Amino acid sequence: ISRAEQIFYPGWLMVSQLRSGQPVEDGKALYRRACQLVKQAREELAEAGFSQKSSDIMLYAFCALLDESVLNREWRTWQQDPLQAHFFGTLNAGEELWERIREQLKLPAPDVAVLTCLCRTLQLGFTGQYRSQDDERREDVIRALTARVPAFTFAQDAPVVVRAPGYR
Repeated sequence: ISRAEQIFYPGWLMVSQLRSGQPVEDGKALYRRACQLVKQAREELAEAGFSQKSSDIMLYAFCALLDESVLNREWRTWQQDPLQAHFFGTLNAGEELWERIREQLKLPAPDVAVLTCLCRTLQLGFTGQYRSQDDERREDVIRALTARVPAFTFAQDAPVVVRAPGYR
């Protein structure tokens, strides 16, 4: 849905700016704005008629997206207690969000709005820590998720000349 994208757009733009190495001063001031944005999104999703189930997955992916873009930045408030710990009680969102994307793909008709947010989460730079004790890889999960949403697709950059370790 678009009403869902409307709710996350300010936050999505904020993560996109943080990802582009924008000056951030202050750190604790950013965590507070982050918190208010998550709370604003929660109240708005509920007002828009979205179920707790769908609101919680959308907000989880966003918390995991925002936490990752702050921690992989060149504070210690998030390092100490991130949004995934503050709002969800986990420090393993990098791993369990991938687990959460896969169980959404196992559903015959998952909420299009949820799938949109999960695509937006990956588009803005979410990597996490993917694990799967089986034949499934990220590349395959991305393609499968991409295939079920018309608004999104996948694109690969051409290979680049890289130095070769096993040298010198």
